[PDB]
Amino acid sequence: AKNVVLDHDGNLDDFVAMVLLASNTEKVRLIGALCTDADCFVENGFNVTGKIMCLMHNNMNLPLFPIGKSAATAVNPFPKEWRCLAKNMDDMPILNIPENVELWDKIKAENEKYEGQQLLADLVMNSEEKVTICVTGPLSNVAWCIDKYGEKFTSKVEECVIMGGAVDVRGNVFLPSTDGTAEWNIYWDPASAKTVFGCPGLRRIMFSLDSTNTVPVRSPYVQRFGEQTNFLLSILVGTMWAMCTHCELLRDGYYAWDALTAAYVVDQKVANVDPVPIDVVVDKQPNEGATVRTDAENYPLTFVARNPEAEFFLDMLLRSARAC
Amino acid sequence: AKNVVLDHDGNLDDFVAMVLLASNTEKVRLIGALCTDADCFVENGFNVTGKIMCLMHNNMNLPLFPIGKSAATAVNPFPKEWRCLAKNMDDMPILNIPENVELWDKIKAENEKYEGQQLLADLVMNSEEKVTICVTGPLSNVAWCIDKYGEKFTSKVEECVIMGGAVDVRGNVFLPSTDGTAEWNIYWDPASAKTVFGCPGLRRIMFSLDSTNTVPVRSPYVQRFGEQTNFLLSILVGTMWAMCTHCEGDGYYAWDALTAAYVVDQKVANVDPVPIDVVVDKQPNEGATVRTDAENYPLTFVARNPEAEFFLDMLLRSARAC
Ligand SMILES: OC[C@@H]1[C@@H](O)[C@@H](O)CN1Cc1cccc2cccnc12
Ligand SMILES: OC[C@@H]1[C@@H](O)[C@@H](O)CN1Cc1cccc2cccnc12
Ligand SMILES: [Ca+2]
Ligand SMILES: [Ca+2]
Repeated sequence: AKNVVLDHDGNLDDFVAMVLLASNTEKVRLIGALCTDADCFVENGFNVTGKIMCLMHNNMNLPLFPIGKSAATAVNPFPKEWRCLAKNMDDMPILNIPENVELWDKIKAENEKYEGQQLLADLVMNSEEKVTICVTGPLSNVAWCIDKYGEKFTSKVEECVIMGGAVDVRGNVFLPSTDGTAEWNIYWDPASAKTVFGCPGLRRIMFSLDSTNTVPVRSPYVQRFGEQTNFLLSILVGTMWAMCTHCELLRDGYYAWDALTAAYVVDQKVANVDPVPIDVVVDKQPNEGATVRTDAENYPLTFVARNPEAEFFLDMLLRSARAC
Repeated sequence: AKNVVLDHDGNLDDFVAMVLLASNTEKVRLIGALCTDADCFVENGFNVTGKIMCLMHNNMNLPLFPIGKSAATAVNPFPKEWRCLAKNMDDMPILNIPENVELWDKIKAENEKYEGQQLLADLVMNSEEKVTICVTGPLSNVAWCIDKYGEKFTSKVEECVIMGGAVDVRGNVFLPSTDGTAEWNIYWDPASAKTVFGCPGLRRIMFSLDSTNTVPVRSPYVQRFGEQTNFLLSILVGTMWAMCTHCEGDGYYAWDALTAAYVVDQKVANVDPVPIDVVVDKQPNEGATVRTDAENYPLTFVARNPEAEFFLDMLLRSARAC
């Protein structure tokens, strides 16, 4: 098993990613998580992270790990409607079994003292073997680590597997002021994204909308978790996905963005990758936050996922959700 | 037990209402349900109704009953975001257990065949004993039955217990063209509501915002269903309420659940007689329930001072039925 840190922002697929990574102990040793106040309210995202970890700890061989709240602040905040989803999860019966919440109450004081960005730096740099960072929220925390420590940090990173951006497809940031070319995670903090994508000593795997568009969250698949209600993780993952399926009345859509990214960490058969030099628009233009190809000399490459193995991924998630 | 039909529009509390009615078999015999394309997409609301009924049949021996979709159309439709909540429920693991889905698939065609409004008329008029209609969506279906059958329908109704309106508090319909005094269920179809509230020979109990304001859905209580995860209905009820705790006129309350609780046990609230008219003209208070001065106007019993602790305990206990 390789050391993994999950750097997330507490939306529903962030938690599905957490389950995928935590549950696959043969492949992934989850040595820590951090939550960013982006696509969630950080207090809720933090609490749900702990509640999931404690459910799993009490029911399978998952060692406890540190969880930190990131101090990162938004350049462009998410819609408030979307940020509420961690609050809903915090209140779910499946996450509020007394034995699990008793454990969380007991270990919370240790965890709420961590500063998330410093926690990320420390876990990566003090690991004996290299650490893979699965980034499923904005790139603020990795950039912070880069700015503070440079090569002392990046030399200890196995690779960054990042959910973010949109290269040869439309983005998903549709606002009166935007032209729709940007993806949300990058748009939340373009400058941090620019630091990460332009970093010369960092290996990056990028799950942009180019690949994630191929795995929308759809009812017939989600209903399969109903076949598995004896498993706590299937009640958990199925419940989260059920809140993400396409309501027939609506005409933006939900995909397995972060879950696919985590699935790749578990097994790289999930997608092939193409080397692309990725720069980021940081200026306050309609295309702020866009990830664009650059032909600048000596620009570092990023390995952009393509043609993901959707069935393989969907089967992986369903099986992982039977870990307990 | 007394005969009850649930006339609902498929939002989360509509389904909590259904669980309360269905689980309290000592008090309530649920003889049918209707779903209206108001605060849901009716196909989703229909499926969730069936899926809940089938789970409860397999786990607590709840007798199966007809479920019909109403052809009623909106005067003023609900916001689309709010209507999507039944879609989420339709895909919930708890509602998609093979034995329960297999039963639903087996009986779905029979239920698809009903026209919901006619079904409500028939269930009521063909029953040996009188029937209590618990209305948790708009009043379109009760009005349709009144319009078509009149006294032949109303004489078979024990009482209507209705979630709707706002009497001495503001409403919850906040739009550029409104003054905020109307409540959504009435606003969706004011003319139908007027028909119901003005109908003679029909006993009406009214859960307006005056009473329902006392029961906002809040995290501490919701989390208590976590204590009862051995019970399918506690996973079900807890999950639905957990989807409501963030809400922020957008605030979520146990509106329909309190209404159904009263059907189970009238100690949930005392009532006061009020003659209720409904504004139907296209004015800022369109859909408002107001006191009318009309001579010999029929009374409606408006709920007052609900017993919140009693309700909360009832729901936690009902969610242990299976
Ligand atoms: O842009 C995709 C990122 C992913 O990391 C995932 O957590 C959701 N997130 C932002 C996002 C984009 C588009 C639609 C959304 C709807 C609800 C919540 N987040 C959304
Ligand atoms: O006006 C209250 C009625 C109840 O029957 C309940 O099912 C919801 N419904 C409409 C409604 C009103 C106010 C806020 C809401 C938020 C989400 C969904 N419905 C709402
Ligand atoms: Ca995310
Ligand atoms: Ca309703």
